[PDB]
Amino acid sequence: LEKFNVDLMKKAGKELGLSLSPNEIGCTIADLIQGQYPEIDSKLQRGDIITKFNGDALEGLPFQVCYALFKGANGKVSMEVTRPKPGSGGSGSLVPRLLRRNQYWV
Repeated sequence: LEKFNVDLMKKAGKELGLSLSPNEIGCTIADLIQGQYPEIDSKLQRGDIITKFNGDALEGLPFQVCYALFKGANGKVSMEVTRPKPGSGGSGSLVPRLLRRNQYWV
């Protein structure tokens, strides 16, 4: 299980383009809208889980809190994402046949 930090300038929910999902250790990135942020595009990906956010362990906490801080982010946002082994996200994927990027964006 790899883990790195993603820091980017946050302007109250916008280019963050990183659809989060309900996880036990944090929020599994269900998706991300590339082109929104450079760092994110070069940092976040599909199949990771944000277990840390601005020096705040998102492990054990619900998703409501994560969605809130991620949505209430504004002024440099450093999120430690965990990229576990492959397996989930290949046949069914977290994002169904909704739209281009129809996802839960913060």
